[PDB]
Amino acid sequence: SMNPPPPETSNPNKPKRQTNQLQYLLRVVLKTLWKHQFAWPFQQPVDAVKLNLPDYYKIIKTPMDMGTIKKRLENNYYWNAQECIQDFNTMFTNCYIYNKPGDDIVLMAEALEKLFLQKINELPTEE
Ligand SMILES: CCOC(=O)CNC(=O)CN(Cc1ccc2nc(-c3cc(C)c(=O)n(C)c3)n(CC3CCOCC3)c2c1)C(=O)c1ccc(N=[N+]=N)cc1
Repeated sequence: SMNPPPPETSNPNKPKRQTNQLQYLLRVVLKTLWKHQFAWPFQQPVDAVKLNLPDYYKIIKTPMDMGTIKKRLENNYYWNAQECIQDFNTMFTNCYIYNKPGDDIVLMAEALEKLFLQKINELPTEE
């Protein structure tokens, strides 16, 4: 069950630019989900080797996790909020299409996604 290289988390030739939305995504959205009791399965890429999941990276074409998202926000990898929101959505979608609906991991994803969507509802104006 081989692990792919983790997604890129630094862009060596992108200018450093804050926005109200990117500040919000790091300091409100990521920080709130990261400290949640159910965060830990999402804080790093799925280690298919350690968890013995030979089919995980066969089924999941676009791997994503909050560890990667946190590093991307800290490294100012995202040009805008929408790329970051897409990464959260991909992470949740991966969980829902791979794991059985009645799994603990899916209830954990649903709790984090509820919190995510509530915070995105109050996303600052594009400015
Ligand atoms: C000899 C080989 O033995 C092993 O496999 C050892 N590997 C270990 O350490 C495994 N763990 C910890 C661990 C860390 C991160 C994970 N991330 C996931 C996970 C999977 C899948 C498909 C997925 O889609 N996403 C997004 C994440 N899982 C699976 C679980 C499946 C159940 O629900 C919660 C996620 C993780 C597992 C544990 O065993 C462990 C879990 C909870 C504990 N709490 N207590 N008390 C204590 C330990």
